[PDB]
Amino acid sequence: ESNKKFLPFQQFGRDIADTTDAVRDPQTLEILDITPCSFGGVSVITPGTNTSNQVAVLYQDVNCTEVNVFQTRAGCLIGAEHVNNSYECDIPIGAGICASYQQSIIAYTMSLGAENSVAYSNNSIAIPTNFTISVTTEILPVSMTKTSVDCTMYICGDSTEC
Amino acid sequence: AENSVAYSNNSIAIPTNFTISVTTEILPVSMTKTSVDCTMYICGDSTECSNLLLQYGSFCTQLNRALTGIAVEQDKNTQEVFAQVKQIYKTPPIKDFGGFNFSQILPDPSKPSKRSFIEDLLFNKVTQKFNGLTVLPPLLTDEMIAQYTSALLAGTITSGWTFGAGAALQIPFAMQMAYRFNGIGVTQNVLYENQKLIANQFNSAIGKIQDSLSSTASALGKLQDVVNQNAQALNTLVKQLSSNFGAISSVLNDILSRLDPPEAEVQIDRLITGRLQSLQTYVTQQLIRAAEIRASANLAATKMSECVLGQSKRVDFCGKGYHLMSFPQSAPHGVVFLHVTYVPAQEKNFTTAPAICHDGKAHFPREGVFVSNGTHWFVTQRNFYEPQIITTDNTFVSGNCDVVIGIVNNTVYDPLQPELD
Amino acid sequence: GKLQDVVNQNAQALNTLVKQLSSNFGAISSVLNDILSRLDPPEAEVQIDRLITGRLQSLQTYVTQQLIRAAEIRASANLAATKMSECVLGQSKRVDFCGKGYHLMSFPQSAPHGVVFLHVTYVPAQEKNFTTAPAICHDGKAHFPREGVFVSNGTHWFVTQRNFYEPQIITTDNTFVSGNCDVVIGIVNNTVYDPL
Ligand SMILES: *[C@@H]1O[C@H](CO)[C@@H](O[C@@H]2O[C@H](CO)[C@@H](O)[C@H](O)[C@H]2NC(C)=O)[C@H](O)[C@H]1NC(C)=O
Ligand SMILES: *[C@@H]1O[C@H](CO)[C@@H](O[C@@H]2O[C@H](CO)[C@@H](O)[C@H](O)[C@H]2NC(C)=O)[C@H](O)[C@H]1NC(C)=O
Ligand SMILES: *[C@@H]1O[C@H](CO)[C@@H](O[C@@H]2O[C@H](CO)[C@@H](O)[C@H](O)[C@H]2NC(C)=O)[C@H](O)[C@H]1NC(C)=O
Ligand SMILES: *[C@@H]1O[C@H](CO)[C@@H](O)[C@H](O)[C@H]1NC(C)=O
Ligand SMILES: *[C@@H]1O[C@H](CO)[C@@H](O)[C@H](O)[C@H]1NC(C)=O
Ligand SMILES: *[C@@H]1O[C@H](CO)[C@@H](O)[C@H](O)[C@H]1NC(C)=O
Ligand SMILES: *[C@@H]1O[C@H](CO)[C@@H](O)[C@H](O)[C@H]1NC(C)=O
Ligand SMILES: *[C@@H]1O[C@H](CO)[C@@H](O)[C@H](O)[C@H]1NC(C)=O
Ligand SMILES: *[C@@H]1O[C@H](CO)[C@@H](O)[C@H](O)[C@H]1NC(C)=O
Repeated sequence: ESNKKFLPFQQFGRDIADTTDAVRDPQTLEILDITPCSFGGVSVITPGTNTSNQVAVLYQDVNCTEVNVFQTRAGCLIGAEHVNNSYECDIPIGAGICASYQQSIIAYTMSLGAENSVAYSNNSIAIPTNFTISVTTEILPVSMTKTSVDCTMYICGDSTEC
Repeated sequence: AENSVAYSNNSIAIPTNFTISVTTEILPVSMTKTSVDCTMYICGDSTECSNLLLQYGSFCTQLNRALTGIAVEQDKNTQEVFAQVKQIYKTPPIKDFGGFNFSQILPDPSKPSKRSFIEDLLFNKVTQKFNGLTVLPPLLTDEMIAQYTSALLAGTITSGWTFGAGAALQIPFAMQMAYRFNGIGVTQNVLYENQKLIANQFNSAIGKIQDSLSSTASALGKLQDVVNQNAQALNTLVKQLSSNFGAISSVLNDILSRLDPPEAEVQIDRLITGRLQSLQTYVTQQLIRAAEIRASANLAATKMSECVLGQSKRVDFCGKGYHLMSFPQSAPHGVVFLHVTYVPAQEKNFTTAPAICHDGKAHFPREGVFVSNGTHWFVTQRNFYEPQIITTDNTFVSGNCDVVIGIVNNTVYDPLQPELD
Repeated sequence: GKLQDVVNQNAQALNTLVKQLSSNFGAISSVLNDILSRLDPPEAEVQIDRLITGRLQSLQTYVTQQLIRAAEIRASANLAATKMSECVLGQSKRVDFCGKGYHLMSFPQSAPHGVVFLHVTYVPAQEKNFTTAPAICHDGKAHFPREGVFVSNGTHWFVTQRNFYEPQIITTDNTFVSGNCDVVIGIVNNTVYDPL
């Protein structure tokens, strides 16, 4: 049933790109609404075949009443149990939720790191007494492969009349 | 405005005061993550139209892989900028920083989504799945992005910037600014003898920030353009679903209902060819636009690791002036920096000389300028007027008084001689 | 992963290009040789042009991504050209530009279609709690440190550098006098040694 108020001289209704939202019943003269049954992508979360042959299917942005069940901001999970403790992210589900395999598949709001707060007073300082020299790597790409495709041969391919 | 510097040899201008300034800088970090399934535009839930689409190779597979590539990337743009601290520091519960306020930048003990008093304005001065359209949610919610910025703030205002080297080292904020005077060539004694004035000047600068943001028509225009281009490049894409492209009608369901298969395959193929070309064009433009923000999220990561996690000698990058420190503030789809700098003011001119001829030997300053008010010569640091009597302790002797041009004959006070007598 | 990924995309966008040669594009066959002879030229030219437009439009695509992906390499090939100059051929004070720590030096080493930097840094460790003071009032005059901190173990006051604990007795050659101990908030009384 359409709550939006209409006028009697004409029947169909639409907003953008020829998408008819409402329609007028011919016989009963009743105004209805049109919204399609929800679609959406499906994402499969796996911890790797070597570890185990288990998956946690996620349905992207569905109410989960029209498809361990769990409802997230990104969608709905099937196969992951919510856990109170927060771990570092392993598989990013989305909207601040991550999953991992460790009693099969868990789903937690990831923690941002080891929380700490050292003391601070207006007349105390901390000075290091020693040092550790460390070597860290860093990788940067510089070039690609220099392919060169001639346009004539690819399109035609040995055909004079082409 | 027209200027003409009163240039003349042996004449210099040295400032006698300073004015703390806080200037905001706004950078976009990421844009909206939209994923479009190529099959639902061209066909639109039609089995008899899908078969015609697979005749076009694997175009619909690239247009799904390309958009997914520039959607995972947006979760790396946010990671590079904010996620730069191993731990999550916290401010002490008793705030006594020697005069500096910081109550407009620190998290609010108030209504949830604990943003700063400034971040509330930034999240209010800027303010869908219908047909194949999607909007994936960002991995980092604004409730956790506001905690990276809090963690960075809760450590930069309390322990210097020893984060860029490893372990956090506590140090009172009253003696942080003394360090960063030495960076810009100003003796630390200027801070301590002017601490009360400096704290009030710094506090007033922050107070005018939210006034300069809320009252002004649009300071966040850099962040608004990104939204105004994504939402506009999508309307033009959606509105292209109502164009005939040379077919009998622009809606696919009304073609299959009044045409047999052998002659409907030619009317559909005009929509398929047109709509496919009407989707490759926008995907290409998103790839170019994503690279523009990618280069902007790499500059915002550099500013976080140089202006915020240290002091930068680079000119006119961490603010217009001599950089002191920066404070990062979150944004709907970006980040805002508050550069703190010194601008010299209230300058007075004097007469100089490159050397001082005493005892037949040239004298040069160690760190300072030989300056004379008209009768007596003094030595002052180049960024602040503080005259001192010329002494062998702040000058060094190297050369003879017959090579350099411009010497003035003057006596260099020796401190050992009168103590000896 | 950075170097290996670049190889895959080049070999993925090129394999996809090759597979585009076996698509009808709305024509009667995906093989051009079997359309030239099986059909008359008057009606072959309208079916061949379907393949020509399909293949040409499928060739303009991968050129664009190759053009776009090239800019992603030159952007990353200017960081290497900058890190090689500023960090290998010198010492950089830019924080976190060439490692996590205080930069000392780096060594460049080649890699297939890339470069690898071994950033040698200086990470402080084993900190120690201390009690400090901004200045010291001796004979009514303030004494700020020339370079270092006025640290105190609890009873005695020393001067040490800011990045390594190395305590030294406070003398007139370690501190410089300016003003009197009446404006500094937090000055601590102590005696300054005179080496003369
Ligand atoms: C400073 O740093 C090292 C830690 O890296 C301290 O421990 C020494 O480490 C080296 C190599 O492992 C050993 O050869 C020493 O025997 C260790 N010294 C110990 C355990 O006392 C080192 O003590 C620290 N201080 C000095 C002066 O080196
Ligand atoms: C600047 O140095 C000389 C020393 O006498 C003076 O020259 C004037 O400089 C100002 C700009 O600073 C110019 O606008 C004037 O045209 C200059 N000539 C004058 C006033 O006759 C001046 O006294 C010094 N400026 C100050 C504030 O002391
Ligand atoms: C700091 O802790 C103790 C307490 O002062 C120091 O022990 C004395 O330090 C002074 C000079 O540092 C010596 O002259 C004394 O002989 C020490 N003993 C007494 C009873 O005063 C200790 O040396 C200090 N630590 C450091 C590294 O200097
Ligand atoms: C249309 O036909 C049905 C069946 O009798 C009945 O509701 C009525 O005759 C008509 N409906 C109207 C006038 O609303
Ligand atoms: C799912 O449906 C229920 C009831 O209609 C509602 O409470 C909940 O907010 C919905 N979740 C969504 C729209 O994500
Ligand atoms: C998990 O957290 C909720 C509240 O945050 C609490 O009610 C519940 O008891 C907790 N369960 C476990 C196993 O910790
Ligand atoms: C320094 O003192 C504070 C006060 O509790 C403490 O938190 C900190 O651990 C101390 N540092 C060391 C190395 O013990
Ligand atoms: C800091 O700024 C706020 C805002 O006006 C003010 O209320 C407060 O008195 C100032 N000082 C402290 C210690 O909070
Ligand atoms: C530091 O704080 C204490 C009380 O919190 C105060 O008495 C003192 O004046 C401040 N300054 C110094 C150098 O102790």
